[PDB]
Amino acid sequence: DPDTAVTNKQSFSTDVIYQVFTDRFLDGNPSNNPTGAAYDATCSNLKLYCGGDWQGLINKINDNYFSDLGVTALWISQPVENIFATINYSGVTNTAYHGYWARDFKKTNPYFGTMADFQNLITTAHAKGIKIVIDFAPNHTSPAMETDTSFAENGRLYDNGTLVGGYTNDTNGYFHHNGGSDFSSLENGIYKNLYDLADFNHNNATIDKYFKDAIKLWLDMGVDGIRVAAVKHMPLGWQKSWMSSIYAHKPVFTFGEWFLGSAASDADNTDFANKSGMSLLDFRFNSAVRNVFRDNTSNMYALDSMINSTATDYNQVNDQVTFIDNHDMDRFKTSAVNNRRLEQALAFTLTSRGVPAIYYGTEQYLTGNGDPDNRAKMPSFSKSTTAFNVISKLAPLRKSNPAIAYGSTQQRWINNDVYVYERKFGKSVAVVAVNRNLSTSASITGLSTSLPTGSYTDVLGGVLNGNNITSTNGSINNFTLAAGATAVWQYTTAETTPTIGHVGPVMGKPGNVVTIDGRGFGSTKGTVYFGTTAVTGAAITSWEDTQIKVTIPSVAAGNYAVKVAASGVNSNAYNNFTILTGDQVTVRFVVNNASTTLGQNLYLTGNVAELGNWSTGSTAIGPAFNQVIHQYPTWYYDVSVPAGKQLEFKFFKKNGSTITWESGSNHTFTTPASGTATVTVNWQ
Ligand SMILES: OC[C@H]1O[C@H](O[C@H]2[C@H](O)[C@@H](O)[C@H](O)O[C@@H]2CO)[C@H](O)[C@@H](O)[C@@H]1O
Ligand SMILES: OC[C@H]1O[C@H](O[C@H]2[C@H](O)[C@@H](O)[C@H](O)O[C@@H]2CO)[C@H](O)[C@@H](O)[C@@H]1O
Ligand SMILES: OC[C@H]1O[C@H](O)[C@H](O)[C@@H](O)[C@@H]1O
Ligand SMILES: [Ca+2]
Ligand SMILES: [Ca+2]
Repeated sequence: DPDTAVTNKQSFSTDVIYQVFTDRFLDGNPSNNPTGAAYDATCSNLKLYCGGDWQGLINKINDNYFSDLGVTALWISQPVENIFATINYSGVTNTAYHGYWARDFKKTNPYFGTMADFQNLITTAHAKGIKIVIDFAPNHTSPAMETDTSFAENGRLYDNGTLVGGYTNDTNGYFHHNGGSDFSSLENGIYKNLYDLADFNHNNATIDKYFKDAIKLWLDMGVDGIRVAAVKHMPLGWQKSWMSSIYAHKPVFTFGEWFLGSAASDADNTDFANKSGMSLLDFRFNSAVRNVFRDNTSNMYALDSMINSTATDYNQVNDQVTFIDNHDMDRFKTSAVNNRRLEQALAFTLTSRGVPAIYYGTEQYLTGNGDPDNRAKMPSFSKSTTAFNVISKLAPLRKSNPAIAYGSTQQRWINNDVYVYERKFGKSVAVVAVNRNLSTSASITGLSTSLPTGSYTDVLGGVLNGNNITSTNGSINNFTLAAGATAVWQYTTAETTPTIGHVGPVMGKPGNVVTIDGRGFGSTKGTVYFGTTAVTGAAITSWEDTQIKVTIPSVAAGNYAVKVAASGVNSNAYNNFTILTGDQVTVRFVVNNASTTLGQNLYLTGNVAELGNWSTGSTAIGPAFNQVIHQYPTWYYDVSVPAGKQLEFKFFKKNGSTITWESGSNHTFTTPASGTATVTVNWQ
């Protein structure tokens, strides 16, 4: 299958995601609707169910609404069973319509549908070439009050009907009872409750085993991707460990929600993206896009700078999910924002790097500020709006032009209001010009591109006032970019040299199968390179021009570059591919008496790649925590680490340059065969 098929659960670069709140889209089945205070047919009280379901989704798939719009994947509300109780917040009745207050991850929300409906949705979606991505929130159950079991459902958790435990009288410690996060530190938001949501204690082996089993079920149902909710609030170590379990079973594209409030780089965010095993929603791309297109608080340079900085910060920037709005923020469209601005923003998003996601209703210009107004019912299924048109013209390009899907980005011309960027990959090119000025046009002279000699036509057909151009060996002739104009020009050709577009996942242990997508691989099974190790033969489970599935070899745990040698020609190296020691388990390391100096931090390192292999640099573990679960001078940290292996490890203090290690011999511990563990040591 090509990189381009719906069969490609490992890569969404060629896809366009449509984010839909199941409840607010379409009620294909009224029989499954809630009753009483929980239901509102007019869908005027946005905190109540409105009946949207999977059958509604199925219906629109079948009448090609999505196929005509161009979207190739659907991201839906968390499918699991939620609390049935209603919650009264300062007089207002709230329901679990959003799907985020789960009570049983082994079952479906019956208001959405049944196992059969779900299986029917996956099949119908696949028959039309639409991948299905599910929201999943392993961070918590639902709102709960420790001192009041009657509020909501006391955050109870059921394992397929069977009660596992509630927040009150939690003798086994399935949850954290450290109060609620004040968001003052990273440690704080991880070990304390997100709002009033009962917080899971993933160090509890039952909870760790519940989530592995739970996700395994949905992957088996055929899901093609996962949106992990609130990744900033669970320990990276547990999630990494969970990610490898998924990748070892049935690898699917996985991205997570790490909320950022600006285009600015965040060290914790970058680390996560680069070390967890999953990618992230790009809140940095979102701020710059909104700042420039919607709010007018920044200009074209800001946009360009965000393109350059994120590409520098993330190991795989192409794995980041972009968007112009979502259910946790004001709809892009507002009274002061014009339609052309919304349309230009989509055009930018759809031709830029990453995996584009469109919040439902954008094409209908849906308005709505805040929660839940930004979660209004899908008002129309019109295929006439320009917004709708722009998406149907551009979306397919991610499929047809590999430069959009896998290419690099380069500025070709710019100023306060104008931005002309270029996407390239092999001989294929795509050039985009955006003039955000709604009242005045710009004379563009001296524009150079990679477009071979020839005259080009706007791929938008001029719907966004685009013009056609002429290149003379990349030299574009002077032209005027009309007001509020945006034109897309492109050039595509067959690649003749093996060239890697994407590898996914980019983490795994020996035995796992990874997918390498690109061009020019040829149809004659060659050799795949993991660093210096050449993988040939039956290990390469498939080999075609745009996709190779290959088994990760038994080489030392570490960082590698993937190269594909096709017919004697070696391709480009796809860097930072992480090979693990083997299966993971999550171990909490605790150290007593590690007192420090103003600005000194505690780290950890040991004899396995997962512990940094005695490194004190960016591969060491830390800085350790010292506030919630354990207080200074006791530090602790959850680390994904190989299973049933004997590790040697030592802690070290580091402020600036000076590294001070623990004296004595290394500490030792033999990690468990499965699940989780805790090992406490005293600073030597
Ligand atoms: O009950 C608190 C809030 O829970 C949800 O918020 C989600 C948010 O929308 C999602 O993107 C993030 O991943 O997790 C939080 C918590 O589950 C509801 O969507 C909100 O309306 C609630 O207020
Ligand atoms: O760097 C490889 C070795 O790291 C540790 O050795 C430390 C030692 O623990 C500490 O007392 C001394 O001051 O520095 C050395 C070197 O950094 C491990 O203990 C060894 O097993 C490793 O080979
Ligand atoms: O809307 C609720 C939000 O609360 C916090 O900002 C969390 O970081 C985020 O995960 C969640 O979306
Ligand atoms: Ca319904
Ligand atoms: Ca948490």
